[PDB]
Amino acid sequence: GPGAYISLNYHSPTIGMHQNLTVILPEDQSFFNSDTTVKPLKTLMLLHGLSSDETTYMRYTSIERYANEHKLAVIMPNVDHSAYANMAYGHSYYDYILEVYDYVHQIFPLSKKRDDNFIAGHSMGGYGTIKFALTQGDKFAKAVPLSAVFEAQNLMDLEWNDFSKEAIIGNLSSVKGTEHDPYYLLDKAVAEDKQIPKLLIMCGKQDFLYQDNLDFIDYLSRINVPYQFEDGPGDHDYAYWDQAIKRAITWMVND
Amino acid sequence: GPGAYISLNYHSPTIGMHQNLTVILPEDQSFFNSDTTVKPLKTLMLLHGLSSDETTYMRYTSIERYANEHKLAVIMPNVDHSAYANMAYGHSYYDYILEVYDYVHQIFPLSKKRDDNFIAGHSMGGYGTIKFALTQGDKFAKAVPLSAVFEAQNLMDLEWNDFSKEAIIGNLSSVKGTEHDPYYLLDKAVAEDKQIPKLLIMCGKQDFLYQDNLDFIDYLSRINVPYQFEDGPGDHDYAYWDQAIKRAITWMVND
Ligand SMILES: *[C@H](O)CCCCCC
Ligand SMILES: *[C@H](O)CCCCCC
Repeated sequence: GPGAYISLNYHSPTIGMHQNLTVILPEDQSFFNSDTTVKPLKTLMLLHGLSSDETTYMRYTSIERYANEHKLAVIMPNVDHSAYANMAYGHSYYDYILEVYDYVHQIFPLSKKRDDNFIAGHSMGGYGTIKFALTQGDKFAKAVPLSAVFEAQNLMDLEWNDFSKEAIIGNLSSVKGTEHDPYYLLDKAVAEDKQIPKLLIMCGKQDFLYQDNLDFIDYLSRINVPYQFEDGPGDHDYAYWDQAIKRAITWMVND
Repeated sequence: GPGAYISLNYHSPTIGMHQNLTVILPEDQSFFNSDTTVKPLKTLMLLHGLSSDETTYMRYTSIERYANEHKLAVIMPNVDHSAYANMAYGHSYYDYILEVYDYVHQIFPLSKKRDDNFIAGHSMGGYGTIKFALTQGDKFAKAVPLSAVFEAQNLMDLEWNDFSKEAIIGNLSSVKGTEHDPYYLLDKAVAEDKQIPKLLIMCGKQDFLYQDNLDFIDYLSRINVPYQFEDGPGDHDYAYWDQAIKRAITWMVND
């Protein structure tokens, strides 16, 4: 039924500034009883897309209703225009996510088991999710990119309002074959026999990264990595991602 | 040293509604290392006065600055116009404070030791502080009423904007000898051999309640209860309580 909506602001030693962070914490009966041990909750790291921040998932979906139904803690950080990268000219936003994961597991009643921790996100956050799935596999059991960018050149060459490509990648004019390419990180993951989280890849059929998503899931089957692809009517809007994260949260908590 | 500013909104099972709550959580090095076990922080329960709520101590003082220098967590809840009582016609806001206490000790890295937990507050919060000090002495080692109300008839018969006495005490025609009388709770604490927390009572000398404060500390001395009383130039405003809460926070965490 109920839960806590928590808004944090702390000085980050990683990115060197105060930063906002919002956390959904569903209510457990352990939390109100002083004589019982706390039961740790499953936790979702939820990554916003470009132009969004730590507030927009709460504002534009009804995710806390979905999270309280399945008693899932949700962590929503803010990474600005970074594409979740340790930026060449800017903040160390790849490392910031591992700091956010470490902090809220130390301070909130969250379970540190691999089988209890998930990660998801949309657009840039979906591209962020597939980066951490392929590079931080022992931290997360399942990963759900929604309408992700899988060929990062489409995100880097995107002409978005005040978006700075050179701030992330520096003087490089291609991201193919580097730590920004999910195809390279996928190749390195199968090469080193690294744990890949359980993949649920969601994208609306009328999205523009739909064909971007079709290329990625086909590449996954050619290298024998299991996934689950759910399509259907949808565009690149919070109307899709509201319904998508509702089915996504139900998918991750039941196994 | 830096810290986290945390604002919670959860459905409270005690008062039967969603309620806002603010938390200062100073940063320890423990919080960012997952190979470290978390060292729990000292905790202060900070109670606002009449017409205020959970936001006003941050807005009108610099308490998070003072709390972070002394690594002290600060818990600031909202109790409306209740005078921290289980109201006859209203919410059970006495029990709510025990619920807030139980909730943040379970979900935040706070020390559950008696010598690490203090309680404080101004005006009506000073009335709440001395009510919980004399009836929950096992939960607090130090209690700091600032500019407080000790003669409960002065608060019940107060003509403040929209304040309702009968919502608190109902048809009662005097507070003496009841659970609303802090002098009565002091007698019952002495008689039942209940541990009285260490008291620091502060009131400015131009306050209306200065003579009210002298009557309680005079009575306190007459039944052989130790206290420390600090006075000086001060009035009934957040300018005095900003400077006083800095003095109180330094007093409570040392020795
Ligand atoms: C990503 O957050 C949304 C912008 C669309 C990117 C298409 C490459
Ligand atoms: C206390 O919260 C502020 C009002 C002054 C009360 C004096 C009886």
